[PDB]
Amino acid sequence: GPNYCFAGKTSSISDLKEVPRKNITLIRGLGHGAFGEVYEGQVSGMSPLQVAVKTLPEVCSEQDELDFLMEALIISKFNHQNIVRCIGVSLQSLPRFILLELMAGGDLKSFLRETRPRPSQPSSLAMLDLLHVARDIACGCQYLEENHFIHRDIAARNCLLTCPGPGRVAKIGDFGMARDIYRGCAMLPVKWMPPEAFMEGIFTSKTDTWSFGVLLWEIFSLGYMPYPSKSNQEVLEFVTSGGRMDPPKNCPGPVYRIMTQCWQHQPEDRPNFAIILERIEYCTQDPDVINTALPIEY
Ligand SMILES: CN1CCN(c2ccc(C(=O)Nc3n[nH]c4ccc(Cc5cc(F)cc(F)c5)cc34)c(NC3CCOCC3)c2)CC1
Repeated sequence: GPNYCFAGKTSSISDLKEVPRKNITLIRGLGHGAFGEVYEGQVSGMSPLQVAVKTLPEVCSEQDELDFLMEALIISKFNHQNIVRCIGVSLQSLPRFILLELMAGGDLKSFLRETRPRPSQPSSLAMLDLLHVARDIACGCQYLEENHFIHRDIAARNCLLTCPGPGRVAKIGDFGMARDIYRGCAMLPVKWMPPEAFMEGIFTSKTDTWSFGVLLWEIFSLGYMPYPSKSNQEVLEFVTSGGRMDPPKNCPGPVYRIMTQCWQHQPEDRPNFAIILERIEYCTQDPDVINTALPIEY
């Protein structure tokens, strides 16, 4: 049985909150992908608690088994409002379950794509909504940084929202990349990686800073793919040459500046998450920033 260490503390399968299987009802499928397989569920104490349920295939390898356990351990040890909570697990029944905080808004990438301003709904999103999401994720990233946990895959695809409408809170919802390393390839998130990451292969919280800058571009572009028209190798060469993305359409200069400082070639020239947060908050208070209209997609 493997042990997991976070914030100087060691835990194992024993420390996970096993919820009796009979207390868990699957309500509906939500979807599947690189994150695994997710359902809406209910937990009763006998008003039940609405949750998300990630499942482990019954037909699976033993590394698969150990992956699932590790994912459970990693999430259960995080304690932050901008990281999805783990309600508990159900590993003593088959198929195995991890019970997570339900995020009714789905993944951030799809939300931004779906909620683009249009002639029919020309004010579905405003700059302040984008800045609030950015702040939400920076806050989760600051927690990770101060706890010396390197995420390694900060991207819109790995972020979730509490709800579609006003008052949505964005949260880090996937830790698969971090789980894999705790245990180059075509699946590597190259377009989110700093130049030194392909090179001497050393990751720091400043490598997360780089990725956060790319996330920021994703947010302000309303969900576009980074480096449009470039392949992984092309991006890699472009980025290490000093090349950087243009601002997303209608991006205020102050917001773009946060991106460009996140993409400084030298790691020590890049802001930590406390500085990123300060800059986002300043942007949030500047009327010329927040009064800037997002583009209408025709
Ligand atoms: C109109 N939209 C239709 C889709 N709808 C939703 C709502 C919720 C989810 C979803 O799985 N939510 C999760 N809640 N908690 C999770 C924990 C964990 C996870 C896993 C996870 C984490 C992450 F960071 C990103 C993900 F995509 C999935 C999810 C939840 C959801 N999931 C989809 C995500 C895209 O792939 C298909 C399913 C969709 C939003 C409304």
